[PDB]
Amino acid sequence: RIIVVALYDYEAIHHEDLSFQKGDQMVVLEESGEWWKARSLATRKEGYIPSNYVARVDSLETEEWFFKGISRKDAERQLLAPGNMLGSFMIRDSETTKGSYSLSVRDYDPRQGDTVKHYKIRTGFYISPRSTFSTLQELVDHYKKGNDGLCQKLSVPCMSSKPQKPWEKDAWEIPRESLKLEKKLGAGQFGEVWMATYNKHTKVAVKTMKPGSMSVEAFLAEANVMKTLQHDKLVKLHAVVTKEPIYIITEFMAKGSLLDFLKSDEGSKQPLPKLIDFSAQIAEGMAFIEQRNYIHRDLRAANILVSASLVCKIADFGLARVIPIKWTAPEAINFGSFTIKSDVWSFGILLMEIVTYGRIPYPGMSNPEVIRALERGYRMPRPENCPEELYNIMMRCWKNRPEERPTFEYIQSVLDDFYTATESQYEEIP
Ligand SMILES: Nc1ncnc2c1c(-c1ccc(NC(=O)NCc3ccccc3)cc1)cn2C1CCCC1
Ligand SMILES: [Ca+2]
Ligand SMILES: [Cl-]
Repeated sequence: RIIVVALYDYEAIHHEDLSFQKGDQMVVLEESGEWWKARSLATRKEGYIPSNYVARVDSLETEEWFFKGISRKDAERQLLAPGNMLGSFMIRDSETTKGSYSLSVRDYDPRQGDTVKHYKIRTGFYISPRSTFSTLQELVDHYKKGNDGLCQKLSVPCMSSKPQKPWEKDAWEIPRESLKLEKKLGAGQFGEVWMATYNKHTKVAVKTMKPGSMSVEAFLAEANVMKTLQHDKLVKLHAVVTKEPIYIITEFMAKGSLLDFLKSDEGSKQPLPKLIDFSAQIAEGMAFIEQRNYIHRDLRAANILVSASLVCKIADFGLARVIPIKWTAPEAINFGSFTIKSDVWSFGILLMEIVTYGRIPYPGMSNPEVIRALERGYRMPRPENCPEELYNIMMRCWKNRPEERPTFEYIQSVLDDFYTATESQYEEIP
Protein backbone atom coordinates (compact mmCIF):
# COMPACT_ATOMS: atom_id res chain seq x y z
CA ARG A 1 0.00 0.00 0.00
CA ILE A 2 1.94 2.97 -1.38
CA ILE A 3 0.44 6.36 -0.53
CA VAL A 4 1.69 9.38 -2.46
CA VAL A 5 0.80 13.07 -2.13
CA ALA A 6 0.28 15.85 -4.67
CA LEU A 7 2.94 18.57 -4.74
CA TYR A 8 0.85 20.80 -7.03
CA ASP A 9 -2.71 21.22 -8.30
CA TYR A 10 -3.50 19.31 -11.48
CA GLU A 11 -6.52 19.79 -13.73
CA ALA A 12 -7.51 16.71 -15.74
CA ILE A 13 -7.58 17.14 -19.54
CA HIS A 14 -7.71 13.61 -20.98
CA HIS A 15 -10.33 10.83 -20.83
CA GLU A 16 -9.07 8.82 -17.84
CA ASP A 17 -6.86 11.19 -15.81
CA LEU A 18 -7.66 12.48 -12.32
CA SER A 19 -7.96 16.05 -11.10
CA PHE A 20 -6.36 16.67 -7.71
CA GLN A 21 -5.36 19.53 -5.40
CA LYS A 22 -2.04 20.16 -3.67
CA GLY A 23 -2.05 18.00 -0.54
CA ASP A 24 -4.36 15.26 -1.87
CA GLN A 25 -3.22 11.74 -1.07
CA MET A 26 -3.63 8.73 -3.34
CA VAL A 27 -3.01 4.99 -3.48
CA VAL A 28 -0.69 3.88 -6.29
CA LEU A 29 -2.13 1.05 -8.40
CA GLU A 30 0.35 0.86 -11.26
CA GLU A 31 3.76 2.38 -12.00
CA SER A 32 3.68 2.76 -15.77
CA GLY A 33 6.26 5.50 -16.36
CA GLU A 34 5.23 9.14 -16.74
CA TRP A 35 1.64 8.29 -15.89
CA TRP A 36 0.73 6.22 -12.84
CA LYS A 37 -2.65 4.67 -12.21
CA ALA A 38 -3.87 5.82 -8.81
CA ARG A 39 -6.89 6.15 -6.54
CA SER A 40 -7.57 9.54 -4.97
CA LEU A 41 -8.39 9.22 -1.26
CA ALA A 42 -10.10 12.59 -1.55
CA THR A 43 -12.53 11.60 -4.35
CA ARG A 44 -12.29 7.76 -4.40
CA LYS A 45 -11.82 8.01 -8.19
CA GLU A 46 -9.43 5.72 -10.05
CA GLY A 47 -7.40 6.97 -13.01
CA TYR A 48 -4.10 8.34 -14.26
CA ILE A 49 -1.82 10.92 -12.67
CA PRO A 50 1.49 12.47 -13.80
CA SER A 51 4.14 10.70 -11.68
CA ASN A 52 6.19 13.89 -11.40
CA TYR A 53 3.29 15.73 -9.74
CA VAL A 54 3.42 13.50 -6.67
CA ALA A 55 5.85 12.06 -4.12
CA ARG A 56 5.79 9.52 -1.28
CA VAL A 57 4.17 10.79 1.95
CA ASP A 58 6.29 12.63 4.55
CA SER A 59 9.41 12.08 2.41
CA LEU A 60 11.68 15.08 1.80
CA GLU A 61 10.26 16.01 -1.62
CA THR A 62 6.98 16.97 0.10
CA GLU A 63 8.81 19.81 1.88
CA GLU A 64 8.40 23.29 0.37
CA TRP A 65 12.11 23.99 0.92
CA PHE A 66 13.52 20.73 -0.47
CA PHE A 67 14.59 20.48 -4.11
CA LYS A 68 15.47 17.02 -5.42
CA GLY A 69 18.31 16.52 -7.90
CA ILE A 70 19.04 20.23 -8.40
CA SER A 71 22.68 21.03 -9.17
CA ARG A 72 24.62 23.89 -7.59
CA LYS A 73 24.34 25.90 -10.79
CA ASP A 74 20.62 25.20 -11.28
CA ALA A 75 20.05 26.19 -7.64
CA GLU A 76 21.61 29.57 -8.48
CA ARG A 77 19.40 29.94 -11.55
CA GLN A 78 16.23 29.13 -9.60
CA LEU A 79 17.09 31.38 -6.65
CA LEU A 80 18.03 34.27 -8.95
CA ALA A 81 14.83 33.84 -11.00
CA PRO A 82 11.99 36.43 -10.73
CA GLY A 83 9.87 36.30 -7.57
CA ASN A 84 12.59 35.58 -5.02
CA MET A 85 14.36 37.86 -2.53
CA LEU A 86 17.01 38.23 0.20
CA GLY A 87 17.23 35.05 2.25
CA SER A 88 15.29 32.95 -0.25
CA PHE A 89 16.62 29.42 0.18
CA MET A 90 16.45 25.73 -0.65
CA ILE A 91 17.82 22.48 0.72
CA ARG A 92 18.83 20.11 -2.07
CA ASP A 93 20.78 16.95 -2.84
CA SER A 94 24.53 17.57 -2.83
CA GLU A 95 25.95 17.40 -6.34
CA THR A 96 29.52 16.61 -5.19
CA THR A 97 28.84 14.84 -1.88
CA LYS A 98 26.55 12.01 -3.02
CA GLY A 99 23.94 10.95 -0.48
CA SER A 100 24.22 14.24 1.39
CA TYR A 101 22.51 17.62 1.21
CA SER A 102 23.41 21.27 0.64
CA LEU A 103 21.81 24.61 1.44
CA SER A 104 21.61 27.45 -1.05
CA VAL A 105 20.79 30.98 0.09
CA ARG A 106 20.08 34.17 -1.86
CA ASP A 107 22.24 37.10 -0.73
CA TYR A 108 23.32 40.60 -1.83
CA ASP A 109 26.96 41.61 -2.21
CA PRO A 110 27.73 45.34 -2.65
CA ARG A 111 30.36 44.83 -5.39
CA GLN A 112 28.42 42.36 -7.54
CA GLY A 113 24.80 42.55 -6.36
CA ASP A 114 22.48 39.59 -5.97
CA THR A 115 24.26 36.25 -5.48
CA VAL A 116 23.63 32.73 -4.23
CA LYS A 117 25.89 31.14 -1.66
CA HIS A 118 26.10 27.43 -0.89
CA TYR A 119 26.71 25.61 2.38
CA LYS A 120 27.47 21.93 2.78
CA ILE A 121 25.15 20.24 5.26
CA ARG A 122 26.96 17.71 7.45
CA THR A 123 25.04 14.54 8.28
CA GLY A 124 21.63 14.20 12.80
CA PHE A 125 22.59 17.31 10.83
CA TYR A 126 24.77 20.44 11.09
CA ILE A 127 26.52 23.17 9.12
CA SER A 128 28.61 24.22 12.13
CA PRO A 129 29.37 21.74 14.94
CA ARG A 130 28.04 24.25 17.50
CA SER A 131 24.53 23.95 16.07
CA THR A 132 23.34 20.36 15.68
CA PHE A 133 19.84 19.32 14.64
CA SER A 134 17.84 16.07 14.47
CA THR A 135 15.90 17.20 11.39
CA LEU A 136 16.37 19.50 8.39
CA GLN A 137 13.19 21.36 9.38
CA GLU A 138 14.81 22.06 12.76
CA LEU A 139 17.86 23.23 10.82
CA VAL A 140 15.65 25.42 8.59
CA ASP A 141 13.76 26.84 11.57
CA HIS A 142 16.94 27.89 13.39
CA TYR A 143 18.35 29.90 10.48
CA LYS A 144 14.97 31.54 9.97
CA LYS A 145 15.42 33.13 13.40
CA GLY A 146 18.81 34.73 12.80
CA ASN A 147 21.90 34.30 10.63
CA ASP A 148 24.01 32.03 12.85
CA GLY A 149 27.10 32.69 10.75
CA LEU A 150 25.30 32.47 7.41
CA CYS A 151 25.51 35.23 4.79
CA GLN A 152 21.80 35.88 5.31
CA LYS A 153 18.93 35.08 7.68
CA LEU A 154 16.63 32.53 5.99
CA SER A 155 13.34 33.97 4.74
CA VAL A 156 11.17 32.20 2.16
CA PRO A 157 11.74 28.91 0.24
CA CYS A 158 12.78 29.29 -3.42
CA MET A 159 9.93 29.89 -5.83
CA SER A 160 8.96 26.68 -7.58
CA SER A 161 6.69 26.35 -10.60
CA LYS A 162 4.48 23.49 -11.78
CA PRO A 163 6.46 21.02 -13.89
CA GLN A 164 5.24 20.39 -17.43
CA LYS A 165 2.30 18.04 -17.93
CA PRO A 166 3.78 14.90 -19.47
CA TRP A 167 2.43 13.93 -22.93
CA GLU A 168 -0.71 11.80 -23.26
CA LYS A 169 -0.06 8.11 -22.50
CA ASP A 170 0.51 5.88 -25.55
CA ALA A 171 0.28 8.78 -28.00
CA TRP A 172 3.59 8.70 -29.86
CA GLU A 173 1.78 8.08 -33.15
CA ILE A 174 -1.28 10.33 -33.51
CA PRO A 175 -3.81 11.01 -36.28
CA ARG A 176 -3.47 14.33 -38.14
CA GLU A 177 -7.06 15.06 -37.03
CA SER A 178 -5.97 15.67 -33.43
CA LEU A 179 -4.10 18.81 -34.50
CA LYS A 180 -5.05 22.34 -35.43
CA LEU A 181 -2.06 24.19 -36.90
CA GLU A 182 -3.04 27.74 -35.97
CA LYS A 183 -0.10 29.98 -36.88
CA LYS A 184 2.84 29.56 -39.24
CA LEU A 185 5.94 30.57 -37.31
CA GLY A 186 8.61 29.74 -39.86
CA ALA A 187 9.02 28.35 -43.36
CA GLY A 188 11.96 26.97 -45.31
CA GLN A 189 13.45 24.59 -47.87
CA PHE A 190 12.49 21.42 -46.03
CA GLY A 191 9.12 22.39 -44.57
CA GLU A 192 7.33 24.61 -42.06
CA VAL A 193 6.95 25.20 -38.33
CA TRP A 194 3.58 26.03 -36.79
CA MET A 195 2.09 26.96 -33.46
CA ALA A 196 -0.55 24.29 -32.89
CA THR A 197 -3.11 22.85 -30.48
CA TYR A 198 -3.40 19.10 -29.81
CA ASN A 199 -6.91 17.84 -28.96
CA LYS A 200 -8.04 21.31 -27.81
CA HIS A 201 -6.01 21.17 -24.57
CA THR A 202 -2.27 21.43 -25.27
CA LYS A 203 -0.20 24.12 -27.04
CA VAL A 204 2.56 22.59 -29.21
CA ALA A 205 4.87 23.29 -32.12
CA VAL A 206 4.60 21.27 -35.31
CA LYS A 207 7.41 20.91 -37.85
CA THR A 208 5.98 19.85 -41.22
CA MET A 209 8.28 17.75 -43.41
CA LYS A 210 8.23 18.07 -47.20
CA PRO A 211 8.41 14.69 -49.04
CA GLY A 212 11.93 13.62 -50.04
CA SER A 213 14.63 11.05 -50.74
CA MET A 214 14.15 10.13 -47.10
CA SER A 215 12.24 6.86 -46.94
CA VAL A 216 9.06 7.00 -44.85
CA GLU A 217 9.93 4.08 -42.55
CA ALA A 218 13.58 5.18 -42.57
CA PHE A 219 12.53 8.62 -41.32
CA LEU A 220 10.50 7.13 -38.46
CA ALA A 221 13.19 4.78 -37.15
CA GLU A 222 15.39 7.87 -36.94
CA ALA A 223 12.79 9.91 -35.06
CA ASN A 224 12.21 6.93 -32.75
CA VAL A 225 15.91 7.02 -31.88
CA MET A 226 15.85 10.75 -31.14
CA LYS A 227 12.90 10.26 -28.79
CA THR A 228 15.19 8.12 -26.60
CA LEU A 229 17.98 10.71 -26.51
CA GLN A 230 16.01 12.97 -24.17
CA HIS A 231 17.64 15.72 -22.10
CA ASP A 232 16.55 18.89 -20.28
CA LYS A 233 18.46 21.05 -22.78
CA LEU A 234 17.16 19.33 -25.94
CA VAL A 235 13.75 20.17 -27.41
CA LYS A 236 11.31 17.49 -26.26
CA LEU A 237 9.79 15.42 -29.09
CA HIS A 238 6.18 14.60 -28.18
CA ALA A 239 4.51 12.94 -31.15
CA VAL A 240 4.63 12.07 -34.82
CA VAL A 241 2.19 11.89 -37.75
CA THR A 242 3.45 8.90 -39.73
CA LYS A 243 1.54 9.75 -42.91
CA GLU A 244 3.10 11.95 -45.61
CA PRO A 245 3.66 14.73 -45.21
CA ILE A 246 5.27 13.86 -41.86
CA TYR A 247 4.40 16.10 -38.90
CA ILE A 248 6.78 16.24 -35.93
CA ILE A 249 5.13 17.53 -32.74
CA THR A 250 7.36 19.09 -30.06
CA GLU A 251 7.03 21.26 -26.97
CA PHE A 252 6.29 24.94 -27.62
CA MET A 253 9.13 27.33 -26.87
CA ALA A 254 7.34 30.59 -26.14
CA LYS A 255 10.18 32.93 -27.15
CA GLY A 256 11.19 31.42 -30.49
CA SER A 257 14.77 31.08 -31.72
CA LEU A 258 17.69 32.54 -29.80
CA LEU A 259 18.66 34.50 -32.93
CA ASP A 260 15.33 36.34 -33.14
CA PHE A 261 15.12 36.70 -29.35
CA LEU A 262 18.53 38.39 -29.06
CA LYS A 263 17.68 40.77 -31.92
CA SER A 264 14.56 41.78 -29.96
CA ASP A 265 13.78 44.50 -27.44
CA GLU A 266 13.81 42.11 -24.48
CA GLY A 267 16.92 40.41 -25.84
CA SER A 268 18.97 43.59 -26.17
CA LYS A 269 18.35 44.24 -22.45
CA GLN A 270 19.98 40.96 -21.40
CA PRO A 271 23.22 41.83 -19.63
CA LEU A 272 26.44 39.88 -20.20
CA PRO A 273 26.10 37.35 -17.34
CA LYS A 274 22.73 36.33 -18.82
CA LEU A 275 24.23 35.70 -22.26
CA ILE A 276 27.00 33.58 -20.73
CA ASP A 277 24.34 31.64 -18.83
CA PHE A 278 22.50 31.00 -22.12
CA SER A 279 25.85 29.78 -23.48
CA ALA A 280 26.38 27.49 -20.52
CA GLN A 281 22.91 25.97 -20.94
CA ILE A 282 23.59 25.24 -24.61
CA ALA A 283 27.03 23.84 -23.79
CA GLU A 284 25.31 21.51 -21.29
CA GLY A 285 23.04 20.28 -24.07
CA MET A 286 26.06 19.76 -26.32
CA ALA A 287 27.81 17.92 -23.47
CA PHE A 288 25.00 15.36 -23.41
CA ILE A 289 25.30 14.82 -27.18
CA GLU A 290 29.09 14.59 -26.81
CA GLN A 291 28.81 11.92 -24.08
CA ARG A 292 26.45 9.89 -26.27
CA ASN A 293 28.98 9.93 -29.13
CA TYR A 294 26.49 11.71 -31.35
CA ILE A 295 26.89 14.89 -33.41
CA HIS A 296 24.54 17.83 -34.08
CA ARG A 297 26.18 19.17 -37.29
CA ASP A 298 24.13 22.40 -37.52
CA LEU A 299 24.89 24.44 -34.38
CA ARG A 300 23.95 28.14 -34.49
CA ALA A 301 21.59 30.58 -32.76
CA ALA A 302 18.75 29.85 -35.21
CA ASN A 303 18.70 26.27 -33.93
CA ILE A 304 18.45 27.25 -30.27
CA LEU A 305 15.02 27.91 -28.80
CA VAL A 306 14.15 30.00 -25.75
CA SER A 307 11.33 29.20 -23.32
CA ALA A 308 9.10 31.70 -21.53
CA SER A 309 11.45 31.28 -18.54
CA LEU A 310 14.55 32.12 -20.62
CA VAL A 311 15.70 28.49 -20.66
CA CYS A 312 17.66 27.73 -23.83
CA LYS A 313 17.29 24.38 -25.57
CA ILE A 314 18.95 22.91 -28.65
CA ALA A 315 16.55 22.20 -31.54
CA ASP A 316 16.84 19.95 -34.60
CA PHE A 317 19.15 17.41 -33.01
CA GLY A 318 19.10 14.44 -35.39
CA LEU A 319 17.46 16.15 -38.39
CA ALA A 320 20.93 16.49 -39.92
CA ARG A 321 21.39 12.77 -40.65
CA VAL A 322 17.75 12.43 -41.75
CA ILE A 323 18.33 15.05 -44.46
CA PRO A 324 25.29 27.91 -43.95
CA ILE A 325 29.09 27.76 -44.05
CA LYS A 326 29.83 30.75 -41.76
CA TRP A 327 29.39 28.36 -38.82
CA THR A 328 31.25 25.39 -40.25
CA ALA A 329 34.64 23.95 -39.27
CA PRO A 330 37.27 23.90 -42.08
CA GLU A 331 37.64 20.09 -42.02
CA ALA A 332 33.88 19.89 -42.65
CA ILE A 333 33.64 22.34 -45.56
CA ASN A 334 36.84 21.32 -47.35
CA PHE A 335 36.21 17.66 -46.48
CA GLY A 336 33.23 15.57 -45.34
CA SER A 337 34.52 15.24 -41.79
CA PHE A 338 31.88 16.20 -39.24
CA THR A 339 32.71 15.33 -35.64
CA ILE A 340 31.86 16.72 -32.20
CA LYS A 341 34.96 18.90 -32.66
CA SER A 342 33.29 20.49 -35.69
CA ASP A 343 30.36 21.32 -33.41
CA VAL A 344 32.89 22.91 -31.01
CA TRP A 345 33.99 25.30 -33.77
CA SER A 346 30.33 26.00 -34.48
CA PHE A 347 29.76 26.65 -30.78
CA GLY A 348 32.53 29.24 -30.79
CA ILE A 349 30.80 31.04 -33.66
CA LEU A 350 27.51 30.70 -31.74
CA LEU A 351 29.24 32.19 -28.70
CA MET A 352 30.08 35.22 -30.87
CA GLU A 353 26.47 35.48 -32.13
CA ILE A 354 25.25 35.59 -28.56
CA VAL A 355 27.66 38.31 -27.42
CA THR A 356 26.89 40.34 -30.55
CA TYR A 357 23.12 40.08 -29.93
CA GLY A 358 22.42 38.14 -33.11
CA ARG A 359 24.83 39.94 -35.46
CA ILE A 360 25.77 37.83 -38.48
CA PRO A 361 29.25 36.16 -38.27
CA TYR A 362 31.96 38.01 -40.23
CA PRO A 363 29.87 41.14 -40.93
CA GLY A 364 30.60 42.64 -44.36
CA MET A 365 32.43 39.50 -45.44
CA SER A 366 30.94 36.67 -47.51
CA ASN A 367 31.31 32.89 -47.91
CA PRO A 368 34.25 32.81 -50.37
CA GLU A 369 35.94 35.78 -48.65
CA VAL A 370 35.62 33.77 -45.42
CA ILE A 371 36.89 30.34 -46.57
CA ARG A 372 40.02 31.94 -48.02
CA ALA A 373 40.42 34.08 -44.87
CA LEU A 374 40.24 30.92 -42.75
CA GLU A 375 43.19 29.44 -44.64
CA ARG A 376 45.07 32.63 -43.86
CA GLY A 377 44.32 32.15 -40.19
CA TYR A 378 41.95 35.07 -39.71
CA ARG A 379 39.54 34.98 -36.79
CA MET A 380 36.78 37.42 -35.86
CA PRO A 381 38.13 40.22 -33.65
CA ARG A 382 36.98 40.63 -30.04
CA PRO A 383 33.80 42.76 -29.81
CA GLU A 384 33.86 45.77 -27.45
CA ASN A 385 31.69 44.16 -24.76
CA CYS A 386 33.26 40.68 -24.81
CA PRO A 387 35.62 39.87 -21.91
CA GLU A 388 39.11 38.66 -22.87
CA GLU A 389 38.50 35.33 -21.16
CA LEU A 390 35.27 34.66 -23.01
CA TYR A 391 37.06 35.59 -26.22
CA ASN A 392 39.82 33.06 -25.68
CA ILE A 393 37.18 30.39 -25.09
CA MET A 394 36.03 31.22 -28.64
CA MET A 395 39.64 31.14 -29.89
CA ARG A 396 40.15 27.68 -28.39
CA CYS A 397 37.04 26.58 -30.28
CA TRP A 398 38.67 27.95 -33.43
CA LYS A 399 41.86 25.90 -33.44
CA ASN A 400 42.78 24.51 -36.87
CA ARG A 401 43.57 21.13 -35.31
CA PRO A 402 40.18 19.70 -34.29
CA GLU A 403 41.78 17.59 -31.54
CA GLU A 404 43.02 20.78 -29.84
CA ARG A 405 39.53 22.18 -29.39
CA PRO A 406 38.21 21.63 -25.84
CA THR A 407 35.27 19.37 -24.96
CA PHE A 408 31.76 20.64 -24.34
CA GLU A 409 32.13 19.04 -20.92
CA TYR A 410 34.98 21.46 -20.17
CA ILE A 411 33.36 24.43 -21.91
CA GLN A 412 30.16 23.96 -19.89
CA SER A 413 32.12 23.85 -16.65
CA VAL A 414 34.05 27.04 -17.51
CA LEU A 415 30.95 28.96 -18.59
CA ASP A 416 28.91 27.81 -15.54
CA ASP A 417 31.46 29.08 -13.02
CA PHE A 418 32.80 31.91 -15.18
CA TYR A 419 32.35 34.43 -12.34
CA THR A 420 33.22 32.14 -9.43
CA ALA A 421 36.67 31.15 -8.18
CA THR A 422 36.78 27.40 -7.61
CA GLU A 423 37.71 28.05 -3.99
CA SER A 424 34.55 30.15 -3.59
CA GLN A 425 32.02 27.56 -4.79
CA TYR A 426 30.99 26.66 -1.23
CA GLU A 427 31.19 28.88 1.83
CA GLU A 428 33.35 28.19 4.87
CA ILE A 429 32.17 28.72 8.43
CA PRO A 430 34.03 28.04 11.76
N1 LIG B 1 9.42 24.03 -30.93
C1 LIG B 1 9.25 25.34 -31.23
N2 LIG B 1 8.53 26.11 -30.38
C2 LIG B 1 8.33 27.42 -30.63
N3 LIG B 1 8.83 27.99 -31.74
C3 LIG B 1 9.56 27.27 -32.63
C4 LIG B 1 9.79 25.91 -32.38
C5 LIG B 1 10.56 25.45 -33.45
C6 LIG B 1 11.11 24.11 -33.80
C7 LIG B 1 12.41 24.07 -34.29
C8 LIG B 1 12.99 22.87 -34.69
C9 LIG B 1 12.27 21.69 -34.62
N4 LIG B 1 12.90 20.51 -35.06
C10 LIG B 1 12.60 19.27 -34.69
O1 LIG B 1 11.71 19.05 -33.89
N5 LIG B 1 13.26 18.23 -35.18
C11 LIG B 1 12.94 16.88 -34.74
C12 LIG B 1 13.44 15.74 -35.60
C13 LIG B 1 12.78 15.37 -36.76
C14 LIG B 1 13.25 14.30 -37.52
C15 LIG B 1 14.38 13.60 -37.11
C16 LIG B 1 15.03 13.97 -35.94
C17 LIG B 1 14.56 15.03 -35.18
C18 LIG B 1 10.95 21.73 -34.17
C19 LIG B 1 10.36 22.93 -33.77
C20 LIG B 1 10.78 26.53 -34.29
N6 LIG B 1 10.18 27.61 -33.78
C21 LIG B 1 10.21 28.95 -34.41
C22 LIG B 1 9.88 28.86 -35.90
C23 LIG B 1 11.00 29.56 -36.68
C24 LIG B 1 12.03 30.05 -35.67
C25 LIG B 1 11.64 29.47 -34.32
CA1 LIG C 1 35.10 27.08 -0.27
CL1 LIG D 1 -8.35 2.94 -0.43
